[PDB]
Amino acid sequence: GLTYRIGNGASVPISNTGELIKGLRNYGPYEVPSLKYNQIALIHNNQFSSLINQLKSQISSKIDEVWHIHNINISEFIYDSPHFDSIKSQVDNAIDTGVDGIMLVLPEYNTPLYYKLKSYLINSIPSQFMRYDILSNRNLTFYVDNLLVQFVSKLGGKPWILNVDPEKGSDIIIGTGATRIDNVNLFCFAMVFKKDGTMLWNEISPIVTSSEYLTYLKSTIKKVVYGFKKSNPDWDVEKLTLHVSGKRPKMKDGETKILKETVEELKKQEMVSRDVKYAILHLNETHPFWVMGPYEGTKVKLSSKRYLLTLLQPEMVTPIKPLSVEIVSDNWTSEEYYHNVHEILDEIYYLSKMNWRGFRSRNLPVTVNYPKLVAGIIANVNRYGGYPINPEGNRSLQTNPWFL
Amino acid sequence: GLTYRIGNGASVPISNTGELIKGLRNYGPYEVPSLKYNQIALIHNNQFSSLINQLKSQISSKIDEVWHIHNINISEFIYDSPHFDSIKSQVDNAIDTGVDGIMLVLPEYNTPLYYKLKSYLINSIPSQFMRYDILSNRNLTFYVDNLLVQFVSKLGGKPWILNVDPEKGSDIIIGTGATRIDNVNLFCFAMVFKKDGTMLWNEISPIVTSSEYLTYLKSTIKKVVYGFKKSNPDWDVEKLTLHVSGKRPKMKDGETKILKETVEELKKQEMVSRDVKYAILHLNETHPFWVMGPYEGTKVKLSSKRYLLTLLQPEMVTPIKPLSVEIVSDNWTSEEYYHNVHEILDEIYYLSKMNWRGFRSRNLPVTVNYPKLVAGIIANVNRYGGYPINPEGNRSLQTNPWFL
DNA sequence: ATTGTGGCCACAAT
DNA sequence: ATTGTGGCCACAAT
DNA sequence: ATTGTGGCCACAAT
DNA sequence: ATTGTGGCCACAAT
Ligand SMILES: [Cl-]
Ligand SMILES: [Cl-]
Ligand SMILES: [K+]
Ligand SMILES: [K+]
Ligand SMILES: [K+]
Ligand SMILES: [K+]
Ligand SMILES: [K+]
Ligand SMILES: [K+]
Ligand SMILES: [Mg+2]
Ligand SMILES: [Mg+2]
Ligand SMILES: [Mg+2]
Ligand SMILES: [Mg+2]
Ligand SMILES: [Mg+2]
Ligand SMILES: [Mg+2]
Repeated sequence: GLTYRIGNGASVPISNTGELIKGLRNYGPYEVPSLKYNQIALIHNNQFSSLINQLKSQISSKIDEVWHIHNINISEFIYDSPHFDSIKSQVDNAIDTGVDGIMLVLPEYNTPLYYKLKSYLINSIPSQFMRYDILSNRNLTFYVDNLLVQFVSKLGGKPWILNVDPEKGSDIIIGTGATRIDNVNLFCFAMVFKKDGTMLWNEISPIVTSSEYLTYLKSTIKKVVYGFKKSNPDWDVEKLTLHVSGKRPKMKDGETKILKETVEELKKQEMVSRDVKYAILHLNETHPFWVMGPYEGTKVKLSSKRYLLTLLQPEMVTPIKPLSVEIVSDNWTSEEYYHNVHEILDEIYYLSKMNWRGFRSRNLPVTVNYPKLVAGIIANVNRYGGYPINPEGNRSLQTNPWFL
Repeated sequence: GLTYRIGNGASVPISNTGELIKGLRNYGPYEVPSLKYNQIALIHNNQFSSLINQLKSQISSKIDEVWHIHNINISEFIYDSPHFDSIKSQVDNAIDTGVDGIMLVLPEYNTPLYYKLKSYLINSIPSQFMRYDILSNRNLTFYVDNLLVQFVSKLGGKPWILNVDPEKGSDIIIGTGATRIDNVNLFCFAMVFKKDGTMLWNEISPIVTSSEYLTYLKSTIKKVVYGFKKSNPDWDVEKLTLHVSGKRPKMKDGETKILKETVEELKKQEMVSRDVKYAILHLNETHPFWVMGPYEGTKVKLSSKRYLLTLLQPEMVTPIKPLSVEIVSDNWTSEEYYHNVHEILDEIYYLSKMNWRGFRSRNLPVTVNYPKLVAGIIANVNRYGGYPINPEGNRSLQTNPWFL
């Protein structure tokens, strides 16, 4: 069935990390990132460490041979103390020398230091953190293998995409919703994807109170569609799907009404086709269950509007991590309705196979999973007082997966 | 997998009515009923009717050739008016001539007449009603075929039993619970089954108010176990299962406590083994759902105590009629627990294939289905003021399936 | 912060 | 007394 | 009351 | 305007 497309027109089966890695070695990734400096900084507090040298050697050989990113050099910067100012001084030194990305090794668990540095780096340059105490207790081959999937993605590469039928499913899918920081505060998100799983544009609102949810939900979605349309001016959106998720205020009927108005306003503004066909879906992870005795791709109808996708967890007991899918609004005709239901459910299943955090599928649609990654950063940068992250006006933050 | 055992040691596959009927013709039913008079009365208001003659001819040939009940004669009794007294006069005339059962043809839908006559007959002799206006608009072959399954069962025959492994599952299963007549009144039931699906003994309480539920639940169960033990004095019950069902008062923790006490008291009275292993299960029909794309026998674990059986309903859309199964109490050890879970769930699935109302399986466990049939009669005999039905003291009502 | 899952066991909840 | 949760830790993944 | 399921369509609910 | 329910009726089952 489903396969991943990598470089040189090649495709590999899903659910098979060994063949995916061998495929990258033979054919390269779907897109090799183009870089300005062809230079990466490795920033650490372990000068002359054997492990650092082994780590550097695996990184340099896999970037060249697996990712096909040629002529890269790694420069080292040593910080003298595990504190914000000392590390930041080396980050700034690396940026001053001219680098495309920073790999930053921290000595231990340190939530405030990590989120202060991470928010600074996300606002500056693609970056990848590492924990020396963890790295020193891992199979280094598996560690670096998965590390590079997400670092190459942060550099703007595309490791692999979904091989999907171009005539089925949505022109774009917008993952949208809000995530709660606490009982009162939240932020809205809206992330535009192609049906092949690649993210085109992402927007998040400022942190606001629950009372401001519906205003900022509409404005955040409008902003992401504007950004998508400016960066993809020749994209005609004739089939549009919203995936709504996140722990957010319980205003279901009011929320659906606002989301419908938003699509209608975007139609009037000619940001999507005047004849766009669209559906607004709620995607909810529900309680896991176990088949005690082929649910890969299975679709369950609970009512005309309510469905369940039996996603496998990533005693002949088969673990299922089901996904609730509710159609809360659509402009489909009765004659096309069930055809479209099948297509949107298949689409959600294909999107569940897209994950650039590592080689192994998360078995969770990227339209739900990537906002969760974003929420983890925004919440903790707020909690530990780092540098605010707002992608507006910042093309790198609007188009690259800095949340991986 | 599962098969039905019929006469002469033969067995036929489940889910295949054509082979079940051919099997009865070749080998007979599992048990042919022994009768006193070898005489059935056909009571109707259509003397010299061609249809009545066709009906009589099919009945007489199928009783002999399909059911292997030999030397039966059918006598006719004509009532002159479709009213209780006129029909009852012919019922009494038939009983006076000496008959094993009565087949009674009514002209049309008539709920008060039907339940007054039915309650009289259930208190007198095995009986089978028919509607002339329906019979005159049916394939007579299919009509009589299924008619005789339940009439032979009412005469004490055993059409077929489940072929189950004698070393797996319960020694007896007690279907118990209560059914509401209305918001205030209810009656309790308790029905003892073998694991092959055959009913050994059944008891129902008088109609009482909800305030008296737990008292009569305990007494009704005790009464059915006493009756079972007197009629099966050599039965050792070392493995016991309760299937609790019915719309009844929401007293879940109080009900479970009473059911546990009841088993313990029966242990102390040596009505079951002192070392009996038992479980008390709640069986609930839940909302149907449809697989849009092998659930025959599939078991789903929701928690250590909560399960779902995906029973098939009796667009490649597969209809499921799931059955919730909750273990509310058991004395199993941790080492035997999941082995026993599998056995009780398989058992419930096998019991879902037992139905003597007709040839086609109801796909609902007989421990739930037969109490529902009983509830329909008791409620309506109360509502339309027929003759109360209380099986206590009446061996025919305690041991035969008069509710089919 | 490469990421995960799963066993253990103290403890909370009832 | 029984059931469920959470926090460390071991270790798997190709 | 052999029993079922499924289509239709009026109507209730919102 | 849309969604779901219920009551007749056609008809299937081997
Ligand atoms: Cl349906
Ligand atoms: Cl489990
Ligand atoms: K370049
Ligand atoms: K440089
Ligand atoms: K759902
Ligand atoms: K006899
Ligand atoms: K006689
Ligand atoms: K259950
Ligand atoms: Mg608002
Ligand atoms: Mg369709
Ligand atoms: Mg990451
Ligand atoms: Mg009581
Ligand atoms: Mg076991
Ligand atoms: Mg009947």
